[PDB]
Amino acid sequence: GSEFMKITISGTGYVGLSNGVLIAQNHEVVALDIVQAKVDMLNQKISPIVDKEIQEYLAEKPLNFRATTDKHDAYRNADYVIIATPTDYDPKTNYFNTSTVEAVIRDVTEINPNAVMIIKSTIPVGFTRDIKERLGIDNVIFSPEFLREGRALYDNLHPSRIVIGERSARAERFADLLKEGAIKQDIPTLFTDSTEAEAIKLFANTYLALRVAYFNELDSYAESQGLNSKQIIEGVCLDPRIGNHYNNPSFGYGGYCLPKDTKQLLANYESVPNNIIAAIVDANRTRKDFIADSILARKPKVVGVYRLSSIQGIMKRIKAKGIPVIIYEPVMQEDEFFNSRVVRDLNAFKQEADVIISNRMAEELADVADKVYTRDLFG
Amino acid sequence: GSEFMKITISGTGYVGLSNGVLIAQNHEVVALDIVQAKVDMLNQKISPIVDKEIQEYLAEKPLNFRATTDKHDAYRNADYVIIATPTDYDPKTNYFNTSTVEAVIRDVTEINPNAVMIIKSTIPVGFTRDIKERLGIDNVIFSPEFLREGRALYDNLHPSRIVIGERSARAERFADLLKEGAIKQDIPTLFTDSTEAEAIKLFANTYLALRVAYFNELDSYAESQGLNSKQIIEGVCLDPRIGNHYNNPSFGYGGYCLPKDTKQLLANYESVPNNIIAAIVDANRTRKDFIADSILARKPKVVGVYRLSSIQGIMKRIKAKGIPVIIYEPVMQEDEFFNSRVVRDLNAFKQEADVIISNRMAEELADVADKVYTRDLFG
Repeated sequence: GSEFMKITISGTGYVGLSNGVLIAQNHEVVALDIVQAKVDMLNQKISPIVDKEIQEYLAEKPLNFRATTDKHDAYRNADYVIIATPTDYDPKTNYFNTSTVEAVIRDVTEINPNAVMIIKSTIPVGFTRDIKERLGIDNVIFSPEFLREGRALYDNLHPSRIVIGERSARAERFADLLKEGAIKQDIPTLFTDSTEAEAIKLFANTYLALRVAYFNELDSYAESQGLNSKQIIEGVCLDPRIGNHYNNPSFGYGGYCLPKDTKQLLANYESVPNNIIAAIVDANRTRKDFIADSILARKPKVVGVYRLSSIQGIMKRIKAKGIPVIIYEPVMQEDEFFNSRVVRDLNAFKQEADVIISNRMAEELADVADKVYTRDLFG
Repeated sequence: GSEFMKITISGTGYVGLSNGVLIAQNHEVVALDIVQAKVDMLNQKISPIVDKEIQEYLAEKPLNFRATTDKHDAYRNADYVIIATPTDYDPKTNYFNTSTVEAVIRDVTEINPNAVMIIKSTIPVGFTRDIKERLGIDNVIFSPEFLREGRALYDNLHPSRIVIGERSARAERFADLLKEGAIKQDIPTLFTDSTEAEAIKLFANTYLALRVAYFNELDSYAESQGLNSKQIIEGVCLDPRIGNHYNNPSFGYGGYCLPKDTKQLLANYESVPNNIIAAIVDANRTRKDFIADSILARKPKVVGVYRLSSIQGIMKRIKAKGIPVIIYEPVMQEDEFFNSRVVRDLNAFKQEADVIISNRMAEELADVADKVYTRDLFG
């Protein structure tokens, strides 16, 4: 009887907490965290992370939810344990650090070997099949998370889809828990085998990077041929097989996931003949070179950056010519960024900057649009 | 008064005829063709091409439509002349043959210099701006056609969008004629400058080839890693920013347009730094090598092809090893195809073929599925 289940969350970042609040609406949830201070705020119904819906739900809804720093208390009697501890992939060494996930698997296997673990942390392709065989256990299943930090609970209440990397009754029972707490009805739900589930996000994220890189190359062509990029892009994207989003020219795809995931996938293609996977990584370098070359042809003595991640690679190329960069970014409280000077006064910024670069056009820049370079079209 | 206009169509293939029938529903249309026999069937309301809606409209609706082999009769007093004569791009020489279009432009400029010409034939990027300057004329505008042969009138009655490569009142007046005859309401309509309009289809078609090549590389990876490709693809495509069509693995993108358009665009990128555009062309060669290598590892003495265009590149690679290929394709009335033997008997085909390859799985192949190799998932 799923109605009487206990679900434990191990890791209280946005993924763990989102899943915990979602499920606690209808079931008993216990969140384990190593930091006593976070357990205290949670038990006082205060969210330790910035997320509107999570704070609203914890303070205003009757959730059968509590936290603890105690492992035995957290895991015992758990039907499912959702693992959402920190992990990190480093492209330079091709090293994926999964130590927090393996430590949790260790603890649960010792404390409650009957619990079914659902890993939501990001792990390498093949991780789950491998750890099951290494430890001689079977109670571990991977399920990707498609949440955006800052709208994590919102995304679990309105998910694109639910994917559980096991084809069985207990996987179907866990998918039911996720849909029961959701606001969206009829959520597409897919059951796959293990390694296939772990590859979905890399292929999905790499496709998005590909799309951005493609529209960026279309933009490189338009600039070099003196054409209106927006006219071409809008005409192309009115084809419904292509669609009209994720098509805004930029200085390169960036953010915390695409650069790393594209490289992670390329590393997984080590012995698979391919041209597109490798080109998606190379394309971003080529685009930043093009953007930097276009700015440098203007012969600036100083380049100003209006607001602050691909623009960092543009800064790097400019500073390699001995050209200083000044930055205007109020959100930044630092004195410098990658050694370059943050300027608080906006009117001095416009005066000194021979070329102002930005991933978005802006109202205040109108007066100096003649020296503003942005390829943004739809921001 | 658009209500009293005359529109002439020069070229009666599916694009010319589709536009002519569409417009003749509300206006006077005259179709010029050089072949007297086609003018006769048209005047007898018989369609010279295979297209259900065109034949239905010509035989059953009261269209103010007639044909003629006479140029003076066709062009005089025309407000617009739609040019839809044959053109062809050859990737090997990078030669785009636009002679039929230039001959029409010549004739109209002589016979009725006030007519506004709308080119619907496919032409090279920059063609219209160039011909206007070369001839010292201004009455030529390009508008892409997004029609599928066989559903050409259907596609003009339900278009994805309308793009006219001129931003002016007379371009808006011509777009109105296309929407007036359409069944679909609210058709997205975009007015661009000339060269931008001519680039839309190359970029759109190349994006589709890119998408097919990407899912094909995902499939290469799945096969080589022993994974279920459908599980990964369905999980990826449930992301609404990616969507779920144009994602069926194959032996390579093919057809009459993608192979040529990808190469045509790559040629246009001669002096523009890029990695994706070039990789889209290379990716197809790499995919066919992978597919052929997978078939050859099975050590077939004879490879059978079940139904018949990327599979042609697979045939080529197989025959290069001295391995004969036999083909089962009823639609083909030829004795051979690229020198290989067409077999009419289906049961002999299954007996001789050590490996049966096909871009689609089939009912009759169930009994020999153990030796059938197709990467199709959604056909």
